[PDB]
Amino acid sequence: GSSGSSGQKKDTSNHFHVFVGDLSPEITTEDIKAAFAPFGRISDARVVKDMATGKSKGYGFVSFFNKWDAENAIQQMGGQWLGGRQIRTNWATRKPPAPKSTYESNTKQSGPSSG
Repeated sequence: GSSGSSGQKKDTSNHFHVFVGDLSPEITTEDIKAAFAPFGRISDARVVKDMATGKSKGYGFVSFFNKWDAENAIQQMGGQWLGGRQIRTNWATRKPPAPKSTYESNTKQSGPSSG
């Protein structure tokens, strides 16, 4: 914090982030914004990349000023074709599943027999 305050500063406090996947390797941070562009003014938009090489991971993030703007997209944008391939839109922030596993296999057989 330098001497003095720049002004109206905010860090996506009351913003809604959106999840985007199935994005072609040729898609750039811009491309994404262009998709949700007409779906509401986008603030935070970027394309996840590998911190090891720096290559397009595949999924990206898109935050909107309002909740509707995003939601609307998550539905419409979801299942659409961006750039040159489909895309998976959903809520970036979700709750983890509960610990529970089960499995069953009804064999109902003694053994194979032929001639």
